[PDB]
Amino acid sequence: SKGFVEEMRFVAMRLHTKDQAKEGEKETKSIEERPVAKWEPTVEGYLRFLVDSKLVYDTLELIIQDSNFPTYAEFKNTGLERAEKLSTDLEWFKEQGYEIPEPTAPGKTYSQYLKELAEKDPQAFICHFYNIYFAHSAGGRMIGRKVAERILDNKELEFYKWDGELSQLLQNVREKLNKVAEEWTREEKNHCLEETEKSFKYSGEILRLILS
Ligand code: HEM
Repeated sequence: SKGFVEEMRFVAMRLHTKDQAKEGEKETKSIEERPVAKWEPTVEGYLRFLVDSKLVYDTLELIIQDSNFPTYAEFKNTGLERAEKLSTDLEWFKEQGYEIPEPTAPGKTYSQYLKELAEKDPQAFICHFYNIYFAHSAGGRMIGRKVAERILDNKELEFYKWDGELSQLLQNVREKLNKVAEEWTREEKNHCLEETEKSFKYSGEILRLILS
């Protein structure tokens, strides 16, 4: 009742583990659901995660920049875009001497699924849009810090930097999400919310690469 973004957040928080957040109701079943403080990332797995994340963000950001669909065009130039930052960070790993892997199935499958939804199901597409970006600025930063401390000697990658002030950029996007949702039917809103589990499933398989 605080606007549709609060409904999306309520549904998403319920899908965390208690090992992740106060409101979480999921059991800790997989290795990527362990408390971040207990994670043991490797640079090799982290690179696979960054490459597979880059494909997903490339897909999201290209869909939005090239679209004339007013729902999608509302989210051009949010300040949250990550594709170029990830390119810079993949460049930094190359100069440190690491070889950059090719995108694997978790990134390819998610990127492919997002294109299909962008063409056919805007309500579902928006749900993934919200969960991918707003996860990254929430638990994603906790993961990035833990990875930086343990294996990167506190390098702060561009992936975890924003050109404006993060909290205002997020609230601007929240307002735009509420704006597009007010032109949806209640069922369409409901379809968006029911999509959240799929977003955790696809994102969860990418996060797992950090630990593989
Ligand atoms: C290791 C994995 C994860 C951890 C440790 C984590 C942790 C957190 C934490 C601590 C918060 C903030 C809770 C609060 O301040 O009340 C949060 C918010 C959130 N998380 Fe996660 N999370 C993880 C994975 C995910 C995934 C896979 C998704 C979705 C694909 C997701 C979606 C969200 C969303 C949408 C929010 C709301 C952020 C906002 O309101 O701006 N999280 N998460």
